[PDB]
Amino acid sequence: MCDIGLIGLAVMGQNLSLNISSKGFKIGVYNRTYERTEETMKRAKEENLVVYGYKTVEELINNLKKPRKVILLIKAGPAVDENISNILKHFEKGDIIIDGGNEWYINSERRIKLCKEKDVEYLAMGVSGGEAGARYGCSFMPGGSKYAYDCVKEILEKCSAQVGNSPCVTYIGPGSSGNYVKMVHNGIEYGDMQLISESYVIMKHILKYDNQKLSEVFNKWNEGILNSYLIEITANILAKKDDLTNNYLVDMILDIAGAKGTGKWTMLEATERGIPCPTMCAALDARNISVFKELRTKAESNFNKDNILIDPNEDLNDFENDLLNALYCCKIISYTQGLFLLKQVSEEMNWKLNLGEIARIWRGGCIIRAVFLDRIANAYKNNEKLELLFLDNEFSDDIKNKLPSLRKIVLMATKYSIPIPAFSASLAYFQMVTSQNLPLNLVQAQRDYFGSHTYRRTDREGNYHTLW
Amino acid sequence: CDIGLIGLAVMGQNLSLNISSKGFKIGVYNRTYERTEETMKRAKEENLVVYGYKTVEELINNLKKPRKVILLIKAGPAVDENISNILKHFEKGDIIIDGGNEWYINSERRIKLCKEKDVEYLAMGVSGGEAGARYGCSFMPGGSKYAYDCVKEILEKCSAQVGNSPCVTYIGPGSSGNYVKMVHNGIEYGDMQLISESYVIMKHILKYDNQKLSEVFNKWNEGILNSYLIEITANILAKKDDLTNNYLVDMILDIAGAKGTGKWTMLEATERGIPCPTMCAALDARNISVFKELRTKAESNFNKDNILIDPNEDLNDFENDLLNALYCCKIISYTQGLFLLKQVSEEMNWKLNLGEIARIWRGGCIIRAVFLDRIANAYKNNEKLELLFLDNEFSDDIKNKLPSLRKIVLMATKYSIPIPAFSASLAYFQMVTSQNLPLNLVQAQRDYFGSHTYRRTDREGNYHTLW
Repeated sequence: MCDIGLIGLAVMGQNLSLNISSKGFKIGVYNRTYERTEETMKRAKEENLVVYGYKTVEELINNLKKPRKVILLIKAGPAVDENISNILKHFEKGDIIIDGGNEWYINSERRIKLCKEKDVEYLAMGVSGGEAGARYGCSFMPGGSKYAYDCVKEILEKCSAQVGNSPCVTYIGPGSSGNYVKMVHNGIEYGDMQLISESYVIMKHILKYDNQKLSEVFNKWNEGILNSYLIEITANILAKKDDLTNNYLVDMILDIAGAKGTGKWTMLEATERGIPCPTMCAALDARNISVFKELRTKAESNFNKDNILIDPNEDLNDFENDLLNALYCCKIISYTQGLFLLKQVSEEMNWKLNLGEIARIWRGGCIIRAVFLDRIANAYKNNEKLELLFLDNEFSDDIKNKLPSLRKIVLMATKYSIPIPAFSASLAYFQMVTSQNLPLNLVQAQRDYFGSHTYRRTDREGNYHTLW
Repeated sequence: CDIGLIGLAVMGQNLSLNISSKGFKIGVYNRTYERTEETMKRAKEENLVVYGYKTVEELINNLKKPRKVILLIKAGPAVDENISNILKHFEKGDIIIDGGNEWYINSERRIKLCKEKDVEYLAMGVSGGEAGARYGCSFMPGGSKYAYDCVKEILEKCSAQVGNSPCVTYIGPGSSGNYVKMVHNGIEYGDMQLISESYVIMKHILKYDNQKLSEVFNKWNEGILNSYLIEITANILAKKDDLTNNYLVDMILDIAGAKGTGKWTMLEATERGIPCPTMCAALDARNISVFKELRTKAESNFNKDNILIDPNEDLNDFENDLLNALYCCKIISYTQGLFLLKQVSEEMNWKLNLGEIARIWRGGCIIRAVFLDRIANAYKNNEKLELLFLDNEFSDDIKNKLPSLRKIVLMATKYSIPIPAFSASLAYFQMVTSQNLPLNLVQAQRDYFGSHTYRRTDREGNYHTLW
């Protein structure tokens, strides 16, 4: 009998089947269409690995050992519920359903409760790493049934990314906390990608760096404090040559990058729960504005943007490293908004997430994997109740040392009419969070004028209204 | 009686006084009759006759056919199963108009539920507070044109009338009326944020005292920034406290949460993929202010040095650069607001006429301005206008006044003054007007780690690369 079952063989579950078999476990498999079930065992016997193939979902359910554990990697839709309903027919008490797809967390909380209304235990697990992380080591974020995580952890611990000793797996928490963490993960991924793209345009359009020089600076930044998966791949991307022309491949890609849904979700949670995430607002704005490509062409023909002529006595020494410090400053700020949202929702949902180990599971396999997340993990284990992360003593010293660089990057781009909303929002976010008095006294005074919303006073309690 | 009104609350109270002032007669009902009692007291004070009722059954039958009922009770489960209960006494051809500020999707359920009984439903957003009630509202009725047809004249003569042309229009089908009202206050949230950032730029860079600030705002209200918010801001900043020796605005605690209204339009922007950065900054400022005891702890750790401005900093004409900068951000703010309206109008197939929407906003609103009459002039000149600052009127204003926006952002950034709405407004403009954006690197990244296909400059088809 098999140890684990896996429904849904895309480019993501296939390689997870190979990983599970590569680590001493052997897996059962089912797909709606059987050509991909055909292709998977093809690659299994190629790599000298055994994977059992099945045509109906019933034969594989009966070919697992109790408690039966099944993983789903099918796309979000009614298909998730037609699989889960039909798995429930054959499943009995104590059996485990593990959803690995990126699903809206409210959907999971609904399905955890329907499935335990049959005492079928549900594990909503977010997976990150793509199809490289699948095959060799991803970042697992399982949440929901603590019982189900305990019976399957051993499969996850040896199939995840190993940072030294540490497997990139941890019990996230109860309910749909697994999808919420993974959702916040791609929110921080969207912001990291936007900040990198804005650093790319500062060097190319102010220091007027060619595409290879940009690849070197990213290969030099990747050697450092911002050593990350995304920074290293930009160095590779910027150096890549097209095979149809003699140009760099990135320069021939049309600048339309829409939102694929997941990352969009984090801004909805931010808005409705009242937790600001400005770095992510700029990231979604950049993606959404790019979609109107033929409106932006008409707009530029009316508002022609001139080539960037830099002042001859503008000083640009250390600007490459000021952008270094600025980018690192904006990443500290970007994670601060993400983890503050996680912390707050953790308290409202009563999940009591451990952000120290969430940072530690994210050190490998995922898209945002960086040495930076080891500083975060060490920060929260030093202070387990830290709300904002740059309030940590080391991080606060990093902000105070590198914030002038962020000011000068925003100043230089502002003067030369280069838009970097993520950089501007990140420094705007810091200046408002760290200010005791904000101009919302005038707003509260305005609302009382026309709407009688009442206001509160500095020196006394109670709500007051005045005829101005 | 000509019209009945079943939930007046504190707001329909004042609506009855106006409706009777112009030759019509109103029936009235409240859940609790202490307020229907109070309504007639003010009715006979102002010398008009208004009918009061205690049960819902007696009031429905006292109007001429087809009987039309208005509801102005707050959003909740009470309104929607009430709609099960109003359906009880109403028959076909009756007109039900919801005037409460309601989520447009919540309405869309009831228009189609009511058309399942051949009772046509009008989701109408009302603005003006209860001053708009007595003297003039901004009516935004949408849904069934037939249902708008029986109440049309009642709205035309009871709204805020700019001369003779009424601030009422058939907005469109479905819940289009509520969506206009929602997007309207979205621009209201952004206008307040842009003004509040102008207030702190003058206070902390030019060291303007509250009286100098009131004069500049009263001097902006005389010019291109003639608006209701600019005029009341001049009054607010000049008002003196009677409890202490300070200005009243300086003794108000800086915590201003969102009451729902502005929060909703940002949800639509995110879910439909229409960027509204000016509105994003407005909600960010409000949401950050609620963490007042976190902002105090953060400031103690990040001591802020006093704003010591360079003695050789040039600040002459800075007051006029901020005028043009603030005006630039208003054009940009409305551009995102009307673009969202334009986009949702075609996604919902409402075929809204934003020229008439802008003209509906000439009276009654918090956002009243002569500025939006020029907006109406833009759409009347080009009904297919995509973005509003691409119009020739605004484009020449933008091209003349955008340099002022650059130096305002530069000066605040230099002295660490946070102006998220100003920074977003100038970022939004530079990207909307850029043919090539750095999102080619993003598409290359997604194809790298996620194997998402991409499109090319010079050719069709979807491509994937082994990088």
